[PDB]
Amino acid sequence: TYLDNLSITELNSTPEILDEPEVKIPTDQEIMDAHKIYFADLNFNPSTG
Amino acid sequence: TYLDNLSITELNSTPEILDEPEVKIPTDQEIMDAHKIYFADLNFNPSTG
Repeated sequence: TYLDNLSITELNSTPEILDEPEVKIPTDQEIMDAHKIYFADLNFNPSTG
Repeated sequence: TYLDNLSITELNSTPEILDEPEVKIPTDQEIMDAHKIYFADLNFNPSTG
């Protein structure tokens, strides 16, 4: 076999993906339980313990 | 049916003047833990526990 006429041409614009608004927000749900310090607020009632 | 002597009297002298109504007083030395019911008097301080 032999062939003679060859061509490469451009036709369309392919859709290329731009969806990145800094996609990460570092939650890291282990340290949500890292508070461990708390303060109580009471009110005394007389004639009671 | 013949009884030649019989009577009633008044007996108003009442002998409420009596003996000693006081038995020998106890000391209760064995279990004077008979009062384990108690109440505590306390106060409360604000801004702390």
